[PDB]
Amino acid sequence: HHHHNRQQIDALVKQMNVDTAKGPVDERIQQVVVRLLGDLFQAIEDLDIQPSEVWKGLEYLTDAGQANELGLLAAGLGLEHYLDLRADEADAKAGITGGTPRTIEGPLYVAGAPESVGFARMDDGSESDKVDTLIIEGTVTDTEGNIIEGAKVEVWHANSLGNYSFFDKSQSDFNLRRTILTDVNGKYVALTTMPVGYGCPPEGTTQALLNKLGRHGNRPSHVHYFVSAPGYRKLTTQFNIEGDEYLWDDFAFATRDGLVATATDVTDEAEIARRELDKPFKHITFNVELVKEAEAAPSSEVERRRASA
Amino acid sequence: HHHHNRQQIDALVKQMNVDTAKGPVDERIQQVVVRLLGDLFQAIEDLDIQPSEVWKGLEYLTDAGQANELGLLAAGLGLEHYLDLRADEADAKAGITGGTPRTIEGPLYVAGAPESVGFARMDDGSESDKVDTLIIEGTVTDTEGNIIEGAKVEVWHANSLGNYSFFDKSQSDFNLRRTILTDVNGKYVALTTMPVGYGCPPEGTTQALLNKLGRHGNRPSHVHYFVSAPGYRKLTTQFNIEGDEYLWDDFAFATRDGLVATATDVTDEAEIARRELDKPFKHITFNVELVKEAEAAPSSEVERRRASA
Ligand SMILES: CCCCCCCC/C=C/CCCCCCCC(=O)O[C@H](COC(=O)CCCCCCCCCCCCCCC)COP(=O)([O-])O[C@@H]1[C@H](O)[C@H](O)[C@@H](O)[C@H](O)[C@H]1O
Ligand SMILES: CCCCCCCC/C=C/CCCCCCCC(=O)O[C@H](COC(=O)CCCCCCCCCCCCCCC)COP(=O)([O-])O[C@@H]1[C@H](O)[C@H](O)[C@@H](O)[C@H](O)[C@H]1O
Ligand SMILES: [Fe+3]
Ligand SMILES: [Fe+3]
Repeated sequence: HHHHNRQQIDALVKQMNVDTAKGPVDERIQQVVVRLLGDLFQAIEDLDIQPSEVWKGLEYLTDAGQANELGLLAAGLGLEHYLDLRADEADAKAGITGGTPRTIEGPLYVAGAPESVGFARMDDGSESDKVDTLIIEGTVTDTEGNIIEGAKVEVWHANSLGNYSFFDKSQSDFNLRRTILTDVNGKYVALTTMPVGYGCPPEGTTQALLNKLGRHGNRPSHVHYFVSAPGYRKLTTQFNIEGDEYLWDDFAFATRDGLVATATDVTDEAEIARRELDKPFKHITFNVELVKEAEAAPSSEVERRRASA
Repeated sequence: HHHHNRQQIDALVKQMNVDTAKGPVDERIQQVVVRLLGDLFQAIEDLDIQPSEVWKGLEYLTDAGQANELGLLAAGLGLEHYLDLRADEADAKAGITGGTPRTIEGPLYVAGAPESVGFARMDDGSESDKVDTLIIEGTVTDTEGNIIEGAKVEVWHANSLGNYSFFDKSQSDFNLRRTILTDVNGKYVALTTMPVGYGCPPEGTTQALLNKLGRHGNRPSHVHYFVSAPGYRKLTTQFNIEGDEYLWDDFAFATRDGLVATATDVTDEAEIARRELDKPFKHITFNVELVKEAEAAPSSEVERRRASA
């Protein structure tokens, strides 16, 4: 089945994509195209991939882009997690230690959420008779415990059905999405509802491929974070909730030590009144430690096309 | 920049995509995913590809699928031509010689065209005052010159502006697309207009990438063919027209010896009348030789998602 060797493949890729160039070329794009196309041709030779199989692959990728699921596919195949493994190794090689650990952004961030200082209520109350109330609170500090005032804490999470606003058009714009600036004591408080885990769209392209791989498409319950402050490295992270069936079996491999929180139960009448609530609730503490920016530090910001509203 | 070696990459890909499998797996899909993902991770290590670059790559692929241009990108990068180079080498290894040579289908075939016996007029006459008339004719035979009656000759080509019907909604359905069954003398005749070459959609995703590579996105004038008959190997081919600026500089690399025809000029009054025309015209002869199907022959049919109307 080997019709071309790697020398012959490299020569053909060069003839088609490099020899044909006239004038200014983007050298990085040229480098990446030449590498990936040569690698594709070699895998076609090694696995004897048939034309019908190549076309099915391209039709799948077309359908995935049309469904806006390529970000989801990157999470599910573990490419998104792999980028984090690389970033962690680059930071170790720089001697960066400390800081709350990073994990994946996922494909569902939306820019433009309501901003407030110290406190936000994240939900619109439309599920109040069908989901538990959750209070999240924490302090943002540097690596020696000094508070950081005015840190931007951005949080987003799913509703009682595992659905996110903006993507789920039945929810109000920005439901369960807020930006909270830490107060004079480095504190943020979010009044919200308990998120549930969820799967991929069952009839979508990501689940179709996972099915062929014998894999589920479920994530455990979590709340996403971006945390940033002047003079500090931006953080992309989450917390997970102890007790979830999928805690250590996330189809996107995002759970890590340091990021699992326990939801405590508050049933005490006095404490409930003090919080201005009328029913028992769940409470999570999630403190965040930020690493100070250094001249030597690799960038911790990621340019990525994100929804906005 | 090397944060993982290939052993470590292979172990991670296996942990994420193979160890997680429960129940029935499609073994071929699993094999291809594991190979391509390991190759991607290795190229990310070797070229130190940054997260922002990965996201830009995925956003490009998303936009390309949304524009329905991934078939066009496969032609332009030379992947489609590479599949033909492989098919030619498999046929040589089988001892298949003879036959009109194959070349690429391209992404613009549409199933359901008008069918007729021996003769078809391909155009609707809407360009008759702005393009030259072309008559194409030929005989379909086996490799020793014996005629084949009832062979299905499917032809499609661009208008005077380089545009194809179905894709260009200004044209009538199936304009310049016909199926002609060879007559009792193995003959087909098509009355049509001269095709012009064309470029990629200038504001589209394929041209955007070609621009970064310093490359043009133009094809020389051509007419596409599928030819099939009971007992014979299906053929995907075209002819090109001598004289085209881009004849040997097709951005999809489709031109080959054996497939370039010369358009002759017919100005003779008697011949024009005999054809029932009123002006000079162009004439192309394109005979087709088909190879008989053998038990040993590799399949020459390609399953691919194609438009229909
Ligand atoms: C880059 C590779 C270039 C391509 C060039 C190489 C590609 C080669 C792949 C060939 C695979 C073997 C084919 C076996 C025969 C197919 C039979 C079949 O059941 O058809 C289909 C099988 O074909 C595939 O889906 C394979 C896609 C894998 C490619 C992406 C993984 C690469 C990893 C990393 C690269 C970076 C990629 C980035 C990662 C983020 C069935 O379909 P589907 O359920 O998976 O999706 C289904 C489906 O196909 C339905 O038709 C659709 O309607 C539905 O919505 C969809 O969900
Ligand atoms: C498979 C790989 C998985 C991905 C994972 C690996 C991907 C890594 C690629 C990184 C490349 C280096 C990035 C450099 C910095 C980017 C700056 C920039 O100008 O941004 C963009 C550069 O990014 C790219 O386009 C690279 C895409 C190459 C991937 C496909 C080739 C792989 C070959 C074979 C694989 C099989 C693939 C199948 C082949 C058929 C500019 O955009 P654009 O003009 O090319 O398209 C533009 C554009 O981007 C506009 O934003 C859009 O609006 C417009 O419509 C579009 O035309
Ligand atoms: Fe999420
Ligand atoms: Fe064409």
